[PDB]
Amino acid sequence: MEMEKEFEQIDKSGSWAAIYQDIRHEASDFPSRVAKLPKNKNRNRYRDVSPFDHSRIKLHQEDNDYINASLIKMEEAQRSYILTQGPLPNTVGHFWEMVWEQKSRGVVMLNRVMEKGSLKCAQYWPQKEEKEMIFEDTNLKLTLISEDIKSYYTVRQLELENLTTQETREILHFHYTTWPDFGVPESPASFLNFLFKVRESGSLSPEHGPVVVHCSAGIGRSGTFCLADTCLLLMDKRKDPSSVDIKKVLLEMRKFRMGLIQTADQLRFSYLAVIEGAKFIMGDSSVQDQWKELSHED
Ligand SMILES: O=C(O)C(=O)Nc1sc2c(c1C(=O)O)CCNC2
Repeated sequence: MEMEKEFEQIDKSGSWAAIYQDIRHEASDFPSRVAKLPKNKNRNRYRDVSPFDHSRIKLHQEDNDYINASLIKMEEAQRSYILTQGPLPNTVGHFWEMVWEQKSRGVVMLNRVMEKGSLKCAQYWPQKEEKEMIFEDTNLKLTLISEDIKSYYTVRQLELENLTTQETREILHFHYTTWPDFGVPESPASFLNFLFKVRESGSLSPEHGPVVVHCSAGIGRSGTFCLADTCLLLMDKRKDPSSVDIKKVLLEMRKFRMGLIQTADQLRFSYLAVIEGAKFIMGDSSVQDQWKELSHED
């Protein structure tokens, strides 16, 4: 495997920071004019994280269509993702409006609400079955139907109802609860077990709208998740691990949203996760059971 030789060269020479700096230097810069309009200042969580105009998601709303969210369209892989920031208290209605309008089936949350003593995301889903949430600004009702709590992640089944039309949809919420901000998962096994649970749910299927992926900013942990999933899909289509250039894929994804992957360690972890996941792609389905056991999910 050529990425496995690349990994060893970089690791033994301690070069991860230099490689990551090269990526930052080569990454695309496109206008983000809409994000910076004064009327949108309170729709952005971080001043330095903005969607590009060309790939931003537009709300179907005539007053103000802005949400801090980007469509990542991986044409070669035939998979799309919506990456967004953790919603703010005033944007939780916009968040669910986007989910509705884009026909998403799953939401992947890679952060906790409180991290490092600060609030990184609003509580945007209900905590109890009998206490539904109503978003008066966007006319949606959200109900918790069930939750399956594991040791390091939680899966929730939510019902989203459009109060204008009375039509309902089931949304799956996949919540990774042990991935630190600016950090990496505990092991490739834990990460891959979680990714494959998302895959197996059908949420990434082309018959649904794009999956919504977020962390606090929608770039660091979110980018790591999407990079690994896309690389494994590209390897699967070709059945050729040596045709996937992880750095080129990341640069392609950065055409659609700035800043994807925020540390050299997250880049290094992306390699490890793709190298380990390749074992399943190339025909050893038993590794998936090993990942579940090493993840201590139960
Ligand atoms: O949640 C992530 O993984 C992520 O990218 N977080 C990010 S990226 C980013 C910040 C944060 C943050 O959480 O403080 C602070 C502003 N600079 C960029």
